[PDB]
Amino acid sequence: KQSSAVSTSGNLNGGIAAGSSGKGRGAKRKQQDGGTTGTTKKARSDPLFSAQRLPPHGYPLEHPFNKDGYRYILAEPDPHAPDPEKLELDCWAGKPIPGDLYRACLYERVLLALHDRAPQLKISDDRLTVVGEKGYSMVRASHGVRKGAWYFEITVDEMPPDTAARLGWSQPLGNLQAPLGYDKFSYSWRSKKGTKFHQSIGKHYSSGYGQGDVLGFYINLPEDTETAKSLPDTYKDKALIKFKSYLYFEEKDFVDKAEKSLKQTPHSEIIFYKNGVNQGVAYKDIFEGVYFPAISLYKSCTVSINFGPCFKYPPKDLTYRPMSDMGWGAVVEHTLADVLYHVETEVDGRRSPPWEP
DNA sequence: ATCGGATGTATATATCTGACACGTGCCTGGAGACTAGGGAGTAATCCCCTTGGCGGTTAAAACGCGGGGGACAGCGCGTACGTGCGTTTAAGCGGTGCTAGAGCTGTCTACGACCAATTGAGCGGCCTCGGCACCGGGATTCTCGA
Repeated sequence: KQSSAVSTSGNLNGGIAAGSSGKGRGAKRKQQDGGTTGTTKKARSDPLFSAQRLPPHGYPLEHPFNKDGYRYILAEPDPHAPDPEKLELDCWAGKPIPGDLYRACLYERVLLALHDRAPQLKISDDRLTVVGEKGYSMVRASHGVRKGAWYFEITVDEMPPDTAARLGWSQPLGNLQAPLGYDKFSYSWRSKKGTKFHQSIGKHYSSGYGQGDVLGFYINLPEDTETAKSLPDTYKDKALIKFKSYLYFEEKDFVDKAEKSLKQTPHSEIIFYKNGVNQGVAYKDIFEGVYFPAISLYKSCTVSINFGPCFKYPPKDLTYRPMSDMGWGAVVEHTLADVLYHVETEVDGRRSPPWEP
């Protein structure tokens, strides 16, 4: 309400368009020894310190979850995107590409991302179950599908009568306080009777659900060709912030789409299984945009997502991919995204192979 | 009110050990058994202190009633005291060495223990009377407004 000037918080200011290329002037270059963060190349220890795990569900206490179309991710220093070699005779040959950052994820495996949960959403990493207290809420996994066919599961550990979880997929723009299907960008199942919920509309084109159901979830979206028919460029936003005691990265998320025309992604579908037994097709009409597996809680619902290598009734398809596979695929993809952005800003020129892949 | 840095503190680790849990052979206090006396326990009696009540009095308590006096809150300053860092200093380890004095045993003896015979120092009880307590009144001195 003042002017096109300094950011809304004096805690950290990013370089405005008039202060272009202003890197986040957060912590000073003068660091303390510390000792705990003095890991070297000879030691074998994961620098991403996961919090203490507790059998009772807990809350991430100092994480400002996504809002206003503003995505929030973990940050690590990464003082140099590694390009160190011998001192070449030409002192103007190589570029260090000092991004001084990375999207390192606080996860041993592809799990339910804590960055995209509601403040009323509790997790227990003993089974990575998710639970709530009042009404409905939504959580999502770490990964997100953009093409191909894949598959995961949800295991339900507690379903009292006043406890009805919902399980399915949701694109970004999905308000994580809504019950996973209240908008047109989410398609789920209600875990009282198998009922497909989308646009808050319930449809009985489905089988029946059981209290101890280990439910399999198969979903096939077309390649990014039929998804976009154009450039699927991924120019990323990256902003450095130093929240109360830790460094984090902000990126710009998508905006609420007013899409009211139906253009289904070609040959995309969703299939639901009960313990591998085909519960049937859920949604053939699938809108564009990346999707991610999501779970909605009612009052005190206990469910958990699960990947493929520890499966119970897996499909024997050679094309579908477990949660972990697409997870590390997207992780490596965002690594290359950081690489390319630091290249763009740091070294003149860019170049990519024969487009098709 | 927050964050960053400094610093101080709780933790895991490793090993060293010397207290310490453990077991012995040997000692004597504890148990076991037996005898006596007599402290203690019971009971009937007496006394007599206490606990109870009753009526009259007022000094005392209840209660009220200003109101000056200080409890208290605040406010300035400043001096004395925490602090961190200097400095130097005896404190502690430890180990040595001598023995003065605890600390033990073996007498033997004076010394109460104890009992018995004796009684007069002392104690309950009974007059008694004089400092003492009370009272009334006069004179003295503190105190609160000039």
